[PDB]
Amino acid sequence: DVSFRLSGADPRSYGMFIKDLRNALPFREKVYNIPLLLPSVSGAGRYLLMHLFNRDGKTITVAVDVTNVYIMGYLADTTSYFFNEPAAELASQYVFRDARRKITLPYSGDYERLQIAAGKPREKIPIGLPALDSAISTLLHYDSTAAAGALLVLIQTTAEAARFKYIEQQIQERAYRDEVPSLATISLENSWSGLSKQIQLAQGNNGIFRTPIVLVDNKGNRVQITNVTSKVVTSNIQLLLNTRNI
Ligand SMILES: Nc1ncnc2c([C@@H]3O[C@H](CO)[C@@H](O)[C@H]3O)n[nH]c12
Repeated sequence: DVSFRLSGADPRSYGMFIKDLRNALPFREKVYNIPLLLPSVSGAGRYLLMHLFNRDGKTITVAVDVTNVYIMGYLADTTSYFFNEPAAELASQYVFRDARRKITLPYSGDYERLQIAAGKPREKIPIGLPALDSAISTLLHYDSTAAAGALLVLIQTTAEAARFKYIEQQIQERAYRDEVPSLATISLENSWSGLSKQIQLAQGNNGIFRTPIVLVDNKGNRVQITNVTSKVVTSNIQLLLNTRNI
């Protein structure tokens, strides 16, 4: 299990938690030196448990599917909450079996539903380590609108920071003050699947992408990734999604 404690978290310890998280996921191969996430796992072993403590030391356990880094739901002392989606219902079979109550959130765990539910698009929700602490605290007592907002912060500061070193760096910049995510990071978040596929499709095409992944990222708008020498490949993306899951 990976843990993090916001109390006395500087940028180093976050980075260290994020390295752990990355490290708890299994992969067999590395494609172009990036870990290729297994195409599937079976059992409770498909699920990684994150223990997250806020500043007062209250904790939620979050459950992450290790095949795609997808947050399934979590446990707040005796209650578990899962998303309203099939994978999340399957997960419920293997995790938090000892909770005294199981609530299904009114929404699935994808961004479009979570933003709708929360009233703000991702671009207008501050993220940082102070936000995450807030987010943890919200989650500790049920409010389905407040949770949509915290879950949006929660996904971005754990799962998306695992996937991309850039985003893990943004959050380090925000260890003591929150700030809305950059276009660059909304773009990276959305393109993980596209990127993942093309990096794999480039083995046996000479590191060349069959289709070029255009990021807004940091060319202000409209960058285009076309082969694997690009920095988003060489230095940014940290975890690959298996093409069996795309
Ligand atoms: N509940 C969740 N937990 C982790 N990641 C996601 C995502 C991510 O949004 C992007 C797909 O368009 C991709 O990174 C998918 O992994 N949406 N919801 C998520």
